[PDB]
Amino acid sequence: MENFQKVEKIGEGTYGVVYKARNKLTGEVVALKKIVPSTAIREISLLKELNHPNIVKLLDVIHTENKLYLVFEFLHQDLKKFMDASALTGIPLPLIKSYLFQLLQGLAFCHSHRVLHRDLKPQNLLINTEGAIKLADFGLARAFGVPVRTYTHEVVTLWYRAPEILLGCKYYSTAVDIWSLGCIFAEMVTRRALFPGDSEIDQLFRIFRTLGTPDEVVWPGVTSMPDYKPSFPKWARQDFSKVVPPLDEDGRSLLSQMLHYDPNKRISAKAALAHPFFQDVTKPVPHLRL
Ligand SMILES: Cc1nc(C)c(-c2ccnc(Nc3cccc(O)c3)n2)s1
Repeated sequence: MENFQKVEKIGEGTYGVVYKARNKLTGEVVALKKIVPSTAIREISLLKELNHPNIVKLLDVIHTENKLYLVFEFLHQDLKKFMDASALTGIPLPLIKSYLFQLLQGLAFCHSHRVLHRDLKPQNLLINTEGAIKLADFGLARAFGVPVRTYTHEVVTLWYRAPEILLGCKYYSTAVDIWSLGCIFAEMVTRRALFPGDSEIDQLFRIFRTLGTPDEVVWPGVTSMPDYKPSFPKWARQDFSKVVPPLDEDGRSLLSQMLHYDPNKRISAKAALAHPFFQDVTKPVPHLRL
């Protein structure tokens, strides 16, 4: 732990704070995360074995006196920052499609190992000059528990939270990531958050206003979920034509299958990789400003 020289503060994770750092020994640059439950130790130590082209590699795990540090391979930018940098022009579809395609490859890999991310968002998706994008903080959710805020009690967003988690489902599945990726895909395309909810119920109602209030017809058992209230307003479903303009039909159809209410109806990452939308997918390089 004294072999790392903090250089900057990358961000404020939900579990801990992240820093760009240099290994005083190897002299390598890395992303250092500070955060104890033994069950956790084993939990994360298993994640260190996750090796995929689209998963931010977890190099080492350091537990020292009521403290836990995670060493990750360093990447130069998070998807949020990049999107902001392209607000005026917007990311070209070829690049969007490529990112989406790689992201799903990773998700497919993690899901085939029963591992879930559970808190996907622009900030934990990292990109390099090579045109590759990667998932960061995978599995950690399970390693611990999801709080409300953080140390600065600042803001961790519900914007990408799947409906099942918002309605109280205790045992959600890998389908919650697809939904999150689903919402992120939309944001890239429109350059705006699909569901920018400022509270749980507001987050739920925005989804409703756009996808329509769910029922037993589209979502069997929905009315029996922990937080379902028969008193929920009933809104109609709006057509994606107005949701993701100007996205082509292939992407819109692919998107609607990522945004299905019934988790068992929501498309899997593996199946999504087979969708027509990726018929002409390529790997363009981004214009990154560092
Ligand atoms: C949140 C995050 N959690 C982890 C583990 C992150 C991580 C991992 C590897 N590399 C980076 N780099 C990075 C670089 C510029 C801006 C940024 O938000 C993140 N961040 S970001």
